[PDB]
Amino acid sequence: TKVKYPDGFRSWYHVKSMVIQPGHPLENPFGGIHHVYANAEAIQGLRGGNYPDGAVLVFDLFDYQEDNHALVEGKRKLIGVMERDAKRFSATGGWGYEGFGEGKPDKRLVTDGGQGCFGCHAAQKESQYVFSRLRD
Amino acid sequence: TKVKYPDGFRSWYHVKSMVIQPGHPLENPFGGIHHVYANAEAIQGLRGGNYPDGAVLVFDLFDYQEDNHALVEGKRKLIGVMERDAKRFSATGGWGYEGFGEGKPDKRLVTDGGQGCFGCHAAQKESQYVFSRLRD
Ligand code: HEC
Ligand code: HEC
Ligand SMILES: [Zn+2]
Repeated sequence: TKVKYPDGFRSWYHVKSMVIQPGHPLENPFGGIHHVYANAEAIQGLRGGNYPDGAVLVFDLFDYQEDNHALVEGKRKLIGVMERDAKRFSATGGWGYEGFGEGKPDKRLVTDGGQGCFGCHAAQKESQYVFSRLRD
Repeated sequence: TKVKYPDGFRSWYHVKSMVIQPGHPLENPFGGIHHVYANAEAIQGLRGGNYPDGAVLVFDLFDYQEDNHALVEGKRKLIGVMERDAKRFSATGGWGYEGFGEGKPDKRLVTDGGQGCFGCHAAQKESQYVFSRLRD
């Protein structure tokens, strides 16, 4: 019933990025520069196919530093992970939700079975609970 | 002696990202959110090896829109490309420098055989003319 740490996710396909700055409603706790990654199974779902069990999406969140009209990546704050298992994660729409503090496998963050994560993602039911869109 | 368009670069390894905001010395024409990509050959150099012939680094530059203090990726502005060939690009330290307007193969931006690009990158001679560092 646990989401696997997504070993090697830094080698995966870069889906998209966004910056959430102070003053944005999601400033706590999603503030910073985030990169979304997708393994091969997740790419099948993102392209408009279906998500196979074993699809993984990673939200990779960096702190940033203000450097002379540049925002520069600082320390990693955390990763968010969605792992596809239609049966095992059926309580949260077939995705298991987990967070890892500083992206460390030993700092698991989710305490409520991912119901809190799923509460927000449920708005995206029509895109299989995934916000991110594939871009060129 | 033209740099090849780096077909499939969006499937390559994501090295790092940075935001260049208005007022930055490099705003014209590098302003926006950029993502650095490396093919397998360029990863050998970024890890501390010699960059092999065929190494390619891509600077993928997106415009952004600030919306409620989120910076949201907009349209691709351009890609910058560095292609390693010690012999064919000897005049610019063994890297060929090109830009592609909107990331399109038909929109070549470099008009001076890459001397201006090389002029700034020459400061990084000790790291084989590459600014970006591998991060985990
Ligand atoms: C809104 C109130 C949210 C809560 C709570 C959670 N997430 Fe979420 N997530 C949200 C948005 C708006 C986005 C898109 C970001 C973008 O750049 O467009 C995301 C994205 C993810 C991703 C990437 C896949 C996707 O759906 O786009 C993952 C892997 C992810 N989120 C995981 C996650 C976890 C583990 C959370 C709770 C423990 C969680 N999210 C809460 C909005 C919201
Ligand atoms: C300084 C005055 C610059 C000029 C002119 C050019 N580039 Fe450059 N480039 C510069 C910096 C500071 C960086 C690093 C950005 C980061 O996020 O740290 C870069 C990066 C690139 C990359 C990525 C590889 C790397 O060296 O880090 C490429 C592929 C690249 N630049 C290409 C490029 C081309 C094609 C240019 C002119 C035609 C060019 N650059 C000019 C600084 C400067
Ligand atoms: Zn200033």
